[PDB]
Amino acid sequence: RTVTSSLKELYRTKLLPLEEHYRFGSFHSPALEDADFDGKPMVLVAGQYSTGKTSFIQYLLEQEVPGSRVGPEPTTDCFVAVMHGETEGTVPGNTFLNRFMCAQLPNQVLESISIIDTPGILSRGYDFPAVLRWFAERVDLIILLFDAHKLEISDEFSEAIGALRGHEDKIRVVLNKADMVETQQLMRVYGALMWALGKVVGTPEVLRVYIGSFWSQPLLVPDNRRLFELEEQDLFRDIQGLPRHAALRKLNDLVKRARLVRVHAYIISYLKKEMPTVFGKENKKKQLILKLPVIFAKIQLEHHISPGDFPDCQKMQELLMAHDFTKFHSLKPKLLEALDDMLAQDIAKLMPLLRQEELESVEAGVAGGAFEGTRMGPFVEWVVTKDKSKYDEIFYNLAPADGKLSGSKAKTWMVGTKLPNSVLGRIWKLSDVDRDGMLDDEEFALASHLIEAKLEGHGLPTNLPRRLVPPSKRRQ
Amino acid sequence: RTVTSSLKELYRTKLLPLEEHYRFGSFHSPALEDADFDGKPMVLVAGQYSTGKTSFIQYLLEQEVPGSRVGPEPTTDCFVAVMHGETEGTVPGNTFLNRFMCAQLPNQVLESISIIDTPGILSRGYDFPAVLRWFAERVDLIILLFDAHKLEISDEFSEAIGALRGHEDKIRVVLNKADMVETQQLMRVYGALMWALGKVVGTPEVLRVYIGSFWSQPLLVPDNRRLFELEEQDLFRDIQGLPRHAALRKLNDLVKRARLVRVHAYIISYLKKEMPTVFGKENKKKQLILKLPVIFAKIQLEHHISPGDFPDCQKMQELLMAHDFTKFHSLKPKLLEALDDMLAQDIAKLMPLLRQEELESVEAGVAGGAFEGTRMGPFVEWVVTKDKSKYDEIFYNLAPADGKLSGSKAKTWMVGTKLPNSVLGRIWKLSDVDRDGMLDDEEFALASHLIEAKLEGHGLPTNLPRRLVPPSKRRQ
Ligand SMILES: Nc1ncnc2c1ncn2[C@@H]1O[C@H](COP(=O)(O)OP(=O)(O)NP(=O)(O)O)[C@@H](O)[C@H]1O
Ligand SMILES: Nc1ncnc2c1ncn2[C@@H]1O[C@H](COP(=O)(O)OP(=O)(O)NP(=O)(O)O)[C@@H](O)[C@H]1O
Ligand SMILES: [Ca+2]
Ligand SMILES: [Ca+2]
Ligand SMILES: [Mg+2]
Ligand SMILES: [Mg+2]
Repeated sequence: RTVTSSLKELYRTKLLPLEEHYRFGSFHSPALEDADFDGKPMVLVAGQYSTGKTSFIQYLLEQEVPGSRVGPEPTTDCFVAVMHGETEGTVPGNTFLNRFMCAQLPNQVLESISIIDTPGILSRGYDFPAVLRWFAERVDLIILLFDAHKLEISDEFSEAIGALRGHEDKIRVVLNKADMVETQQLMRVYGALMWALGKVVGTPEVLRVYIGSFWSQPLLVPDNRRLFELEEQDLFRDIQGLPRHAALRKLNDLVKRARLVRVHAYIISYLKKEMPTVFGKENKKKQLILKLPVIFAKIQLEHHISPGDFPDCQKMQELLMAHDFTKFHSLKPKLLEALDDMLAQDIAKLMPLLRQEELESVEAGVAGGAFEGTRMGPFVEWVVTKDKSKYDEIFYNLAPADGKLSGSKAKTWMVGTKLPNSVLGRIWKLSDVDRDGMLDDEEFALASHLIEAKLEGHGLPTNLPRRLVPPSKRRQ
Repeated sequence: RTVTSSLKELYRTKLLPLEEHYRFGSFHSPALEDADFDGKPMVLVAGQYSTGKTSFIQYLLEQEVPGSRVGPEPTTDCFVAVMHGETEGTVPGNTFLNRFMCAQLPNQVLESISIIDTPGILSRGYDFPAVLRWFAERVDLIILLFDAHKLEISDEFSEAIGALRGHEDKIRVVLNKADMVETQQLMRVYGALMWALGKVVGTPEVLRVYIGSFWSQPLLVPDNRRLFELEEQDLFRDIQGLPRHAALRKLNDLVKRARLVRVHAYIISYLKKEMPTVFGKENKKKQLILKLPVIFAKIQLEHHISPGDFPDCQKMQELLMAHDFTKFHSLKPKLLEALDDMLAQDIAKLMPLLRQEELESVEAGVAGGAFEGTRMGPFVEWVVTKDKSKYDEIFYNLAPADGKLSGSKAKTWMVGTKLPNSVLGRIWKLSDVDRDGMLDDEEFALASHLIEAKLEGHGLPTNLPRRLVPPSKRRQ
């Protein structure tokens, strides 16, 4: 009596019949079970060799994976479905599953979701893309890893991303080990990545990248850790927030499928309606698949669907090559109508019910692993105008240019204050506000203030706060 | 007797004749003067409204521009050639120059180079792109500004970048005012920019962006200033290093032009060779321009040039529309040969002479403005193993889980040390190395060490250095 229930009935009564009639199962997807309506949300981790997928998961679980280890040059070569289970251990599952393993372990995260770990994308066994597309159809989130340490986008990869088409909304691109590269360089890599991806996925809507280094190791180059913890938090929120709304992603994928189904129905229908009854069959067919892009196109001319909805002409050509046309069924306006109406109105009403559900129970939310909150720790006019005239007395007794004291002179004086170099350098950096290399009266008074401050026994700030900036400070 | 000299003669004797014969001047570019061989290198600053072009220049010169002011909503509407001169002031210059102004001022930077400032690209007066292309042909560097504060890539802009085609090597993309946006957001914008640009310019080679805020104002959000000063330094080196090698960029642009010339020569030649002597002229022409892409293409079939070398078919169609075919000249293998040979062998020998020149005088280098060096300022096993057993005594007297002390307990103890919260929080952050939220024995000993340290009267580090990381530290 819930919403996924409603989705399921909608499917069974409105979609399934059309799929079965135009034999969707032998072209794109087999019919769905209850298992893909009533099962734990999956996240998929993909990327090329040594990008840290396994590490990433290890890190999400803050626990080691029974079957999967981690190493320098490529180690594991198959799909590991990291999922819940009462015992620690493993179990290895026309179709081929010997390239498929299953790991189980008592762990809350695995209560909330399950994480399927993939083989590394090469920088000739199966139809990797095809499987990525199958998962893409089924899965809740797709994590793509790039490592800022060895930026590479292989052909195979861009084929994979080609295969994730229509599901970009499920993609989280994470740029890993950003902590093992000097920052400028990071900028360089990030830039390259987004350029590349930009050209590759081709959508006008930009993918979010999460910048960090997903492992409990110390940070190599630490001067960016704020950003890393932040990005990590964002992604974690995104993952942790999955169980709360699977209904929505389900609904949505149902819509997408629907659209594809409708398209293909039209395709077969038209082919069948083009076929001659008894003789000529052969070449009317071969030619008919010679004229496929014409078909798709015209069908767009007179039906209103998006280039986004159509399958691949050539693959569809392979398969169409495999089928018998005379056996195809004809256009059936009834079932179609059922469809159009379904999505339109029925999904219309499911929306409101959905919202009402989308404020129900955060209990479903993913519980501690790398998610636990205790992991962040248990903890969390102008002042110199009084001494100005004095400072000025000094400053002007130091013979400045035209209001600006040379850097060298400033230094000799400063070092004259018998303070250690380091402190002084920091003070300089703090005081040279327009940062030209000299010190004018105000900047100088500031410097002096800071020197006195340190003399009293005061840690210096690391960034000059507004209240200390000479009043020629900043518009707002 | 120098290299630009040699270039000039090469041009005059090997290129000019071909241009003049196939009337290059009435299609792409007029013939060159000595003035574009013997003149001060230009840099061009472009971008859309309020991106800070004028500010950028102001900042490069560390001086205000006589004619050009700066404001909130769009202010200046023309081209300002900021160039050297003995007096401060201005002077306003079929062609139209009333959209052109000239400013002069005594200033070293203006001794080394001149900077042409442009109107803001709208987010119907002239052929903006065309002029950007003319400058692109002539100019040494092209600065494109985007502001991290209002990321927008207008149609007009992408038309401009479309117009910079073939000269991307001269492009420095700078993302301005990066200091007025929180860092994550910066990442977001940068990402967007590179995605967009990626899709727009279309080359497999990625453009460098320089991230900063080019003005002497204080920094809004300061926690990225290292990067900003760094990027600034890189760009400055790039600009400052121009006079040192104009010969190279000249040579190179000469090559590029050559290639274009050759192409177009072929085009006209073929058209003329297709034209019928006395009658039929009319439609053989109109049709001949109906079949232009066919021409270009076949000419690639049988001549070996790159899609990179060909003009725009449609524009060439407008102009071809303007010309008389019977007046065109025929293919002249001689002049062409002269060309091919020129670039090939002659440029071959110019290279070595060039290198010898490219180690001659850095004196030409741009002198102080924002370039002066004095602007950066006048300034620039494990230790706890001894007290370990003691610390451990405490740690284990605190009843930890299985080697890990809960965060709350750790806190009560720490706060027990009667240190201020802030310090303690910092210490925590420093000590929780695997950053899970508890403290194991080593991490705890570290914490203790740090606490004692602060008690003695010691500033805390801001980043735990390797020598202090418990020996389970980091692979290398
Ligand atoms: N965040 C990180 N920063 C730096 N190094 C890392 C990080 N994560 C993992 N590594 C190291 O980089 C390598 C990648 O390890 P791994 O986690 O196996 O990647 P992977 O994607 O599982 N490789 P594969 O499964 O063979 O495609 C290992 O040697 C790790 O020790
Ligand atoms: N680095 C910076 N950070 C923040 N704000 C800036 C920066 N540079 C300039 N501004 C402000 O942003 C606006 C842009 O000023 P301006 O230098 O005139 O840009 P512009 O590109 O010359 N505009 P236009 O010539 O009309 O296209 C002005 O109000 C400046 O005060
Ligand atoms: Ca100063
Ligand atoms: Ca810890
Ligand atoms: Mg692995
Ligand atoms: Mg301006």
